[PDB]
Amino acid sequence: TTLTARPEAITFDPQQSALIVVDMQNAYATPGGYLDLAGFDVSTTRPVIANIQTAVTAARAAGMLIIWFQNGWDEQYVEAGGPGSPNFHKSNALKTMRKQPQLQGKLLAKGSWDYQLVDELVPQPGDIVLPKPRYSGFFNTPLDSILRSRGIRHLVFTGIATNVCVESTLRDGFFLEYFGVVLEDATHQAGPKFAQKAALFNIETFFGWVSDVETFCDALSP
Amino acid sequence: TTLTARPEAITFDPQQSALIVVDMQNAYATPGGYLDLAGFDVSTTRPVIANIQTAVTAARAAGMLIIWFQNGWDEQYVEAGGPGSPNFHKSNALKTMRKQPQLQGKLLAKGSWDYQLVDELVPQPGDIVLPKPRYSGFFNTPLDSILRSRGIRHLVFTGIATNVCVESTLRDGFFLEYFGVVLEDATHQAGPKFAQKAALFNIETFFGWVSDVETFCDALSP
Ligand SMILES: NC(=O)NCCC(=O)O
Repeated sequence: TTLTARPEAITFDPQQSALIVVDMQNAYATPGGYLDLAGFDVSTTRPVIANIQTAVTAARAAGMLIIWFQNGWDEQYVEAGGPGSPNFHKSNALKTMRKQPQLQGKLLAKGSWDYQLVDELVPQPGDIVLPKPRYSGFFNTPLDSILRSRGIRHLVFTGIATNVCVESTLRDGFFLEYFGVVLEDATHQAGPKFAQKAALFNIETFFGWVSDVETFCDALSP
Repeated sequence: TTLTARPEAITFDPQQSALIVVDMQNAYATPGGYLDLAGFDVSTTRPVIANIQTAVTAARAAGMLIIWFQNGWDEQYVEAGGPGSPNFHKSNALKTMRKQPQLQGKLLAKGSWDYQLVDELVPQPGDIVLPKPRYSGFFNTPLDSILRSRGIRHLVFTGIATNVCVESTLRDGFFLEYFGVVLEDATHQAGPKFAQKAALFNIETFFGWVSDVETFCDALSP
């Protein structure tokens, strides 16, 4: 399949490709979730959910593996690292709970509403649902092994946040020799709008390719 | 030692830290080098070079290990990966040489002027000079081993490009549990100025800390 993209069109085989849905949890996409409580704007993520539903339907019907990521930790945050880990000091979820103690245990905690995939996005049999303890899906996980075991070399990225978990996973994919394509209208940034523009610029210019959901779905039709 | 930084000050032991000078080669810093020929603005790097000189002098006097990265490949580009590698398709150096065959074998080529560190920056005995074949200094290199062997947990980053090799190495450092600081006035982006602002925003907000050369040097002065 040829897929129109920036900076140029690319070729991939859907049977040797994977659609990655990054962290489409209430924490990242739903009012009252972690990102909203931490002061990030989540008022614009509703269209992202619908676009991911469309991309997922197309990808699955074309024989692409669907991988869903859930970012987060045990309710006691052992998996987040203690003060000896930079994640303890950088995590805005941990920072939010140190500021608002009534939140403690509620954000990015396995078994919590915050941690669940949003109600609209339901993994199907044959999909893979992967937890991850840090922003990049390629550290501390079996993601690379899962992809290699299926001979997958092309990754189609969707999800939140474009500049954080999405871009980090795509960048690390590039260093592991994966060809990464981000569907720009199926992503949303954490931060001001320039963080979306800059993430896509960095991907298009240095690390991978940028397309969109409709173009992706049209390319998969045959 | 305390280092004033954004979003807050951090503490570290300079003798358990490293100053990383990312890719201060003519390719990235000098008119007529790779980035300039590829269409990126390199006209404002003279203050970056001077500031890196100041930071290196302070770090070495404080007992901090200095690591210099040189990015590039053999002059036949075997190390850049063939058409089976995304690096072959993304590399702007390779793209430039495809358009300009006069430059074939010169950009980012070991032994060449483009690959040499800029004239002003001269590694000293005791420093480590590390070649790397991809943007991130943590993939395909002994960098992690070098740092662990010395018990180093804090990395102070300088160099080019802020949004590419610098940020990628810092992000990967974070995933390997290193505490990363970038000295903003000792870096320069590849792309429009929004790429500098966004790289610093992503680092400060999610991955590490942002400081500057004079603050860094004053922290080491005791
Ligand atoms: N911004 C940047 O690091 N470009 C280098 C990419 C290449 O190796 O061609």
